[PDB]
Amino acid sequence: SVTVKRIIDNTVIVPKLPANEDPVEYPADYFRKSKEIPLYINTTKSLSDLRGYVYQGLKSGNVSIIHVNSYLYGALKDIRGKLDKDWSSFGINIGKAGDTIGIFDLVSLKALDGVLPDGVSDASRTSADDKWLPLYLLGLYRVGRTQMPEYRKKLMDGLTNQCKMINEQFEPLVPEGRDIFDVWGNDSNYTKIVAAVDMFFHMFKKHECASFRYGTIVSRFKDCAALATFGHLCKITGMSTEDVTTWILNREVADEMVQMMLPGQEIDKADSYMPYLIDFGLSSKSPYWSVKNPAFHFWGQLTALLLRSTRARNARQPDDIEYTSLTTAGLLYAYAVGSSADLAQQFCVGDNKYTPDDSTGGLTTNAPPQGRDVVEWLGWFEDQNRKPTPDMMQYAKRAVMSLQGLREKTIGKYAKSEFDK
Amino acid sequence: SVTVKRIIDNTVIVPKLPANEDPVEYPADYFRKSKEIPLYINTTKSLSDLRGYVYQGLKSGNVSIIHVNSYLYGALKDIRGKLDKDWSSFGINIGKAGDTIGIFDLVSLKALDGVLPDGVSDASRTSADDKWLPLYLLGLYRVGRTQMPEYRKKLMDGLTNQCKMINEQFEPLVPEGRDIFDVWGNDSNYTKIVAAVDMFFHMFKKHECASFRYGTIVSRFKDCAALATFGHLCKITGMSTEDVTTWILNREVADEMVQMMLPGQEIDKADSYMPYLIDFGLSSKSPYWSVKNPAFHFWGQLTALLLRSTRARNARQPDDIEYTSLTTAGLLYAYAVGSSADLAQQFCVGDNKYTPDDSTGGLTTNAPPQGRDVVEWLGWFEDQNRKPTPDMMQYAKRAVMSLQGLREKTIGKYAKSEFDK
Amino acid sequence: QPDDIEYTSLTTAGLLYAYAVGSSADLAQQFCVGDNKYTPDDSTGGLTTNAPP
Repeated sequence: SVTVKRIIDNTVIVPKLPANEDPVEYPADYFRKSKEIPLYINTTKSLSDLRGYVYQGLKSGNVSIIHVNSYLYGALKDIRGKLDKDWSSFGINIGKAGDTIGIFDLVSLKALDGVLPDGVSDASRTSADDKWLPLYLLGLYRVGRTQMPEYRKKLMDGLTNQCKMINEQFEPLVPEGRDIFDVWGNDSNYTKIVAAVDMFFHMFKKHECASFRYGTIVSRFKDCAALATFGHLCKITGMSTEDVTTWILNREVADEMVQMMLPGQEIDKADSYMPYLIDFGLSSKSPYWSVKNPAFHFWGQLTALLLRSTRARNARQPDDIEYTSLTTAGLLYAYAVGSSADLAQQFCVGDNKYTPDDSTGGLTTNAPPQGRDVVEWLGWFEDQNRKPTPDMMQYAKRAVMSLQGLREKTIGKYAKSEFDK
Repeated sequence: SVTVKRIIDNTVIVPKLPANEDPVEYPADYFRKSKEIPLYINTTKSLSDLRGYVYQGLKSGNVSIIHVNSYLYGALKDIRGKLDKDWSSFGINIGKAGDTIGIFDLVSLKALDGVLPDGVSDASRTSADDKWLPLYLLGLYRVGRTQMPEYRKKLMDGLTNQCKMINEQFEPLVPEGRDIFDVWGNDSNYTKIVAAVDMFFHMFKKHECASFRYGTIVSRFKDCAALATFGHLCKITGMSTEDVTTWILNREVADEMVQMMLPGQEIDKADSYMPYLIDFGLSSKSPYWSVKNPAFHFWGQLTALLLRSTRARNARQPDDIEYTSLTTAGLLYAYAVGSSADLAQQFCVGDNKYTPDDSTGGLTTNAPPQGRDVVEWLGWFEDQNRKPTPDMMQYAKRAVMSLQGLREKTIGKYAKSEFDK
Repeated sequence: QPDDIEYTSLTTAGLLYAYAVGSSADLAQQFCVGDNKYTPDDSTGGLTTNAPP
């Protein structure tokens, strides 16, 4: 399986690929080399002075991100919370049981020389800072990282959360307004504050200032789509993680699952730095990136869609994967779940249904297994000469037909194109 | 089969064809003649004067390409990184382990011309220099290499990178101001700087100025589609590079496969000169060019399309090849992969699916083989009188019948015209 | 399309030839890994009679 030759000549030929190896970065590796998350923010100035730069800056659509970050650090500086138990993530002792700390558990550093942005300021601005303005700024990050006209849907979210505080005020321009949010995400330090806010209030959910977390929720598990897909697949099939894993039927998907489930990364932990590995700067290429798990993304979503999911309808269709093989496996899994409903009873009145009697091949040797055991189904499928039965094709036909208005380059579109013949 | 006579006259006719000698040039051959790459930056005017020439030149009608190249040299002159290991390529030592090296560690010379085109300048420009302007100038290579109204996306996202420091700025004219950089890709010095940038930052992926690649990326593997086509065919089928090679069933494809696999061309190397063999001017006719491998291009893409690829849809259809024979070969390969899904158990909990030692191939007289073994399928195919079966023709039909919006002279349009009449 | 030629006779010839290469792909193995397919076992068509070469 190494030496190839052309038959007519009998000469060795070595098959070669351009080969691009770009590896993932686990969160634990960051803290192997550094014990702090640096936040570069130009201090100086004053809360009242920075409030004027921002308030006026937003109204004109030219405010500096440096000013925004400086204001955000000032207004959120005094917010504190008391810990019931010790708080530790990747060896960092954030706090003990008893004592208090603020939102900035990470170590802050001070930015460069004189500020290039010179002016645009409101002199007489009231101390209504902490209340509503930081909510607004952090809320623009969420409105920022959408591209479809769902803007107005999520931009009203912000306004509604600000209305719970004071008078109704919309600040940016209509067409040009969108442009001054897109860069904000691309700022490393704005991005960190967002993640720090989200993490802090995830610990303190019952805190009064928990409303800040509305624009910043979209930071938790950013680029960790692979972990959500695994979760959704458990819920839609109703099988535990263990069982779902035994139903992986392709090598590429198995590789991706072991990459996903590397131990010591605090994935199932309640309050970890992990969910913000991209925003905190712990990773540049996430192991839970959906593009870094192409086969599992396709297999997971395609199976879930055939089991009547709505999330999978619009999921991206990856390139450079085994379309044909991954579908067959995905279809077989979906057919096994959808056929085998197995509905035991849960409540009774002295009158029970004894069930573990009579379970064999109902339609002679043609009948499918009664349950969801992958070994049973592999046996049955290999009896079917390893090609989908006219019943299985009809099952998927029904799962995709009567699906309406599908996007280009999509799981849904693929699925309907493939099965709705 | 050498001599040809006409039966009526017994005379000899000698069939002749016009010579067709346009031989491919390999990256290894260049460094056997010369041990350097000549880059001609004209004068050393001054960074300040040059910055003024291009800022205005861009903003108005046109700027001189000389002025761009001169400025681009000056703007990228001081950028450097430090390497962990030795960086060598085709017998050239760029730097031993631990050196600090610049972008132009690739031999600079001076152009013999008198700088006459010098007109139109903005003396006011200062700090807004290396930060973004070289990126803008580099970007226009990527934007200019498209003729389809897709450059709207490419210019739009080109601006996003500039916004990641100031001050939104769109500089050239919208309609006529597109052709001014459509010529840049034909200046052998400009394309060399582009390749120099991309090769430098492909090594130093962690540099601050790594964003300068959002433009120069289309230089890497330019006219090396034949290598990508092969890799894409591996990833879509799920077969190894060796196994794909064994599924070549045409002679013309083999010659092309032999062509692109020559022992010492640094194909599978991390950071080489090879990918930039056109833009560095190492070759005037690449061996990995789509056009120079017409049969493999056709066969390879067609097989992918039938295996549900979306990239293959719009791939160009070459002239002057065995269409009928290549298509049967491609149909057979695609069919064998689709009918025989990989499907094996990956994880277990004590309960294993045993399967080995199964002899009978489905049916007594004529039945499709269980694996992906070429010889097993060739023997099976001769038993069908070498004429594609109804199920095979149906397999090809289903995969092409749902394709919408197919462009002229593409392989996708061809496929649907043959398998979905 | 030229005129003053024999359309009918040239057509048959053109189709016979195109049919001969279309229905006969002549696929053959090119590369191997210690496992070779030999084509020439027994040369006879599909149907006992009138099965094309």
